[PDB]
Amino acid sequence: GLEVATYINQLVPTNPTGSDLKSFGDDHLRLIKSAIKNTFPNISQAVTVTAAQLNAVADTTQYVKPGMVIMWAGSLAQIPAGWKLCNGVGTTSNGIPVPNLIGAFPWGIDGSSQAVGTRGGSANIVWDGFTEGTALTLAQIPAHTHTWRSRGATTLTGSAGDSGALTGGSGNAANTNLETGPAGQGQTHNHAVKINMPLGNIPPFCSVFFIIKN
Amino acid sequence: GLEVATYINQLVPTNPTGSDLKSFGDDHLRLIKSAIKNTFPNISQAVTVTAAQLNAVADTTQYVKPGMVIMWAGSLAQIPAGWKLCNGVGTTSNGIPVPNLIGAFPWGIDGSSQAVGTRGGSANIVWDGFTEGTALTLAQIPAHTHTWRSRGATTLTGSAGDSGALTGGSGNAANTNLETGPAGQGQTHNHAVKINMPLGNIPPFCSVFFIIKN
Amino acid sequence: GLEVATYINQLVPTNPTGSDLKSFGDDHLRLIKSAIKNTFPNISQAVTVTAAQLNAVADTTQYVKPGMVIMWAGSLAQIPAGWKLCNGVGTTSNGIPVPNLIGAFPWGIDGSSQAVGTRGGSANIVWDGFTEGTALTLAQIPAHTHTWRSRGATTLTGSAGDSGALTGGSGNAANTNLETGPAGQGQTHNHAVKINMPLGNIPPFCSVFFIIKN
Repeated sequence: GLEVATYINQLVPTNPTGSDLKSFGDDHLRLIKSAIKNTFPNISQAVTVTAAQLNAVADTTQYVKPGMVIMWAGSLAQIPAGWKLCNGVGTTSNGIPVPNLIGAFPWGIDGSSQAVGTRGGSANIVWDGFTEGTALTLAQIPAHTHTWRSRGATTLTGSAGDSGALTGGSGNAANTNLETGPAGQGQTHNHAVKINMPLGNIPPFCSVFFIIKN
Repeated sequence: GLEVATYINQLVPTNPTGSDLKSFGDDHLRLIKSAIKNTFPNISQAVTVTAAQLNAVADTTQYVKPGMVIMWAGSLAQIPAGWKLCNGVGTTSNGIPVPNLIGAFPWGIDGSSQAVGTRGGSANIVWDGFTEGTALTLAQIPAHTHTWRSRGATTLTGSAGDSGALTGGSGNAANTNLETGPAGQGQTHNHAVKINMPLGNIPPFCSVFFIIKN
Repeated sequence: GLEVATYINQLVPTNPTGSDLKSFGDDHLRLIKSAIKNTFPNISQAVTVTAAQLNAVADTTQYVKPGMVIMWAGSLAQIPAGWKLCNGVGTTSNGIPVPNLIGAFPWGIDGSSQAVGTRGGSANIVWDGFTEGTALTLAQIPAHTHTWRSRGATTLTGSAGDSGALTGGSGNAANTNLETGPAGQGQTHNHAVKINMPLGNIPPFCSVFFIIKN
């Protein structure tokens, strides 16, 4: 007979039976047209895709799920919709907090060594140098000599009966041109280093934005 | 005449010619309905997209290809389907080996300097401290002297006819209160360093997961 | 009446009124078929997706825009179409300049500290070693002594009345076996370091390509 259908899913593929009257046939035609106009109200051009391509839409693994992060080479004004700069401020659509990547690096973690989004390391933390002593040899000292000057007006008691003793009374120190044998030459005394070096050395980098999909 | 079609592609646009019998017209109607019901069996609501949007599905360059890798800001449990953690184990669908990114950084390469996925650099390789000696000056030595002591009971052979010589035999060393000239005062001696420092320094980073699309 | 329609959007859902002639009805049928054949020229199999999935195509937040950059684990030959190596050469389709990531690291910037694509830091900048001096103690000297050698034929003017002075003129240097008191033994003198160390120590990394979506 005749049925009420708004969308194509409600069409009855056997309704206009052979015994039905022709006076309703016109209505049937109208009905069919109506159905199409209620299912594709905006289609006006040719749809050239095939059935396989249309069925491929159902796959969702292709589509980018919320929560991924990317680095952005464009300006901040042209940031794509649904992506927020990874400033560490705010949460995503599902509530995951935005990580902070400003002036940092992506350090691959297993989720157990560090908490996700943890910021660590620095280019300049603390600095201190420290050597250690050198076992000096006799030649470590320079080619130095000790001048021999007898204190005051020294009168050495060397005669027949008294042993030779440089008995020097206080007074004008008689600087004789007497010298003692030089010792040492000023050789090389070497040390090791136990420097404190948390000063980080930044390798070559590039400056790019960081945006996480909302 | 009349045709039999399973899908809309087999509909004949000129079949019900003006010379055909009217008793077949009903059949035609049924046929049309059947065709639609076999081509869109799951469509029940309005489809508001336009032809251009539907034709855009054929474009695949925007679709993300297998083997792409990304940083994931969520937990390991909430990893999106089609992605595997960057543990360096296994291969992709097309056979690309999985690189290991745990505890590493993304080092941009041109494919000629290093092989893709190669792990280089380390936070601790080796260390050695090594200064060198200083060309010491005469004042490098501290304020030190050498006391004048005579070995044994040293007696000078100083008389009228014998040259004064402190000819001292073995005996009790009588140390007289004589002191030689001081040499030096202990000035500053500087060294340079030839340190061996491959011990890597960790710059600022952030802790995130890494997953590659299967 | 009868209308001229090429696509489904031009169909009049109320055209075949009840007062129209039967002789035109056949034409109506043809028209409908033609419309469908002109709207889906390539559909030849069942389309099992639902209305909601087709409607979801209109969303573009699901679509990765031109401009962002990704890192790639595959070979250079198998780079996906529409992606060009981030060699710093050229611009995108919308005009975003290509950053250079060869031998670089991703440095997150807020758009004010640095411009996009800025490169800094190096693996080998400069190196200088520099210790400092230490105030040497009196014990810093090694176990060294100075011999008491008398210049020339040294004779003391020691008589009964004349002060004993080792008045030694030039001549044969008479070396008496007299040794002055040794001082020091060469103990530990310690310093610090003020090394100039910008040579980059690259932390552990991995080698991955960098490609920008054109």
